[PDB]
Amino acid sequence: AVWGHTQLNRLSFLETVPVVPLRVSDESSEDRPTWSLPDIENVAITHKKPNGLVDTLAYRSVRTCRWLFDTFSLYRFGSITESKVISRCLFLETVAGVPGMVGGMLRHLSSLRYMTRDKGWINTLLVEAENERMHLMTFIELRQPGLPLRVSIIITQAIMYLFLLVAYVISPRFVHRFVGYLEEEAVITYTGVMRAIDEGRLRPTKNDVPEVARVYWNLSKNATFRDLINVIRADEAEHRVVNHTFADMHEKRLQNSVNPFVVLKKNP
Amino acid sequence: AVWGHTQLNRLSFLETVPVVPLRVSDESSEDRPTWSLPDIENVAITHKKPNGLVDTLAYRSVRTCRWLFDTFSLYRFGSITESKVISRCLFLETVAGVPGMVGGMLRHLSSLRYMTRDKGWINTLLVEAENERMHLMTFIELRQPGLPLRVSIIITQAIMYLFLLVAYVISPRFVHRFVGYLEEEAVITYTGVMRAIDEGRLRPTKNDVPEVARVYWNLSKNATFRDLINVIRADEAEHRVVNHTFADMHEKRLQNSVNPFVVLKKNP
Ligand SMILES: Cc1cc(O)ccc1C(=O)OCCCCCCCCCCCCCC[PH](c1ccccc1)(c1ccccc1)c1ccccn1
Ligand SMILES: [Fe+3]
Ligand SMILES: [Fe+3]
Ligand SMILES: [O-]
Ligand SMILES: [O-]
Repeated sequence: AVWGHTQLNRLSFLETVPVVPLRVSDESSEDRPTWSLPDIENVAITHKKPNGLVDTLAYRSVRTCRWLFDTFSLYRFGSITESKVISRCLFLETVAGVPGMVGGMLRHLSSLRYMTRDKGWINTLLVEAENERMHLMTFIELRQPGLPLRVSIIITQAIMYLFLLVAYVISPRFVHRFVGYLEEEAVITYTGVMRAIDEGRLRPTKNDVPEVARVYWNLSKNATFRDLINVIRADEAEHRVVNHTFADMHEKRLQNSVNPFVVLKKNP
Repeated sequence: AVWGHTQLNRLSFLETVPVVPLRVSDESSEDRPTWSLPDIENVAITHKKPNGLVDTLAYRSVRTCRWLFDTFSLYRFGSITESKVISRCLFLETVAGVPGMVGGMLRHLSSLRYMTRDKGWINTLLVEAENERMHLMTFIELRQPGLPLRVSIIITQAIMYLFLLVAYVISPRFVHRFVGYLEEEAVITYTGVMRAIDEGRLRPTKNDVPEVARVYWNLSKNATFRDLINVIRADEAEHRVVNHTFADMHEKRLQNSVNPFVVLKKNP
């Protein structure tokens, strides 16, 4: 390590900015999903029974939202394509990148002012927030969108930021649960797509899988489009449980407990 | 670890929170400091020049905040003591947590809304916000603060949070400059403290170091109160440069250029 007091005693490294590479492995934190595709081949669709008015409210937000989206996206009118898959999935990660961020931060500030230990919830919500971004940079590559969709993103994030921000204030049981179902709805989408290839109801023409994604998911150089999905969907299922476990931890007043999943990924 | 479809497919993990241990490592990301004590020994006090109004103004805004906070915290009143110091820093780290955070959280939303690579900023600031939050997490473990101080912290937090937030949106350079110029003082103060220990005016009793500190900073189980202030001094010296470096890039219409520390920390 050549990181020390000489470098710390400097005023700037603006000097050095025109001689440092744009390496696509510096995009993310050194904190990557490590899957294996035979195994994540068998991620299944699930569903969690709603307990109270909150899990119910959550569920209705998330079904009502879908219906509307499916109709304003025109998505289930006529056949499928690769346009509409990528489009839905690009738009939607813009919104997906947020919750974990407004939650991640809230736990941060909440720690700081009460000077209480966070027992590991923050980073997970932060490294989610990154993940779902990373899906969006990946989807950036396969298809760039016209102004129309670039706008809808802005005005939507504007809205979805705020809502989340104040829901996560009031009942971050509402919000951790609300995510839970959004991941359940997604982990469908991404199977239905993995089952579309299989058969031949859709022709992947991006069997050059983006560089960004290759380094991010550590896929071998000959990965297909399906191979992308399967690792996105696995990540999407990780949150499905994690934000349901978190919504459950709230239900029974365990917001101050240790985030199980820091141990459940390192283990004995 | 064993983290595959079978966990992903099991619905919640509420069941397991009574059986997960509370391991001090897990409080923080794995993305920690890694100093060498005699290297960091020669962390030195530096003062970068203001360029424009923005730089000069941000620099006044720190010196006014130091003049205020010192007199009003009675700090300027005779002899250095161990406890008025831990009180000092404890407070300061509860704010030092915030701007690293709003920084990541604002660049992140931009990334998702304009669909663009971040190129390694988001994560470098987010660890800064964690590093300070960890300083805190150590400091609190040296002294519990009283309600009059628990109360000042919770008021501060909002006034700052919403300061940093509107000032970020407005002018990130101003912030980064402001934080550069804040963290200069961070270095002044912690150096001087070690100038009290090496010497005599301070003869501290907390020469146990809390275990949040030792796993986070990788120190021996026989590290001193000097040593701990010295890595913190290091940590703060890291933060000092980066934010002056960031503001500078922002000054030189270079916002979206790769963050140049993702190499200067990594290059093998
Ligand atoms: C809160 C606190 C104060 C101290 O002096 C010391 C420690 C703590 C503390 O809990 O440490 C912070 C731990 C990190 C998480 C931040 C939690 C602090 C805010 C919530 C504490 C109250 C318990 C949740 C009641 P919230 C709730 C949400 C989910 C599950 C259960 C309860 C609620 C319920 C019914 C009616 C109205 C509100 C709620 C209210 C306010 C903000 C967020 N959520
Ligand atoms: Fe997603
Ligand atoms: Fe998702
Ligand atoms: O998704
Ligand atoms: O600080």
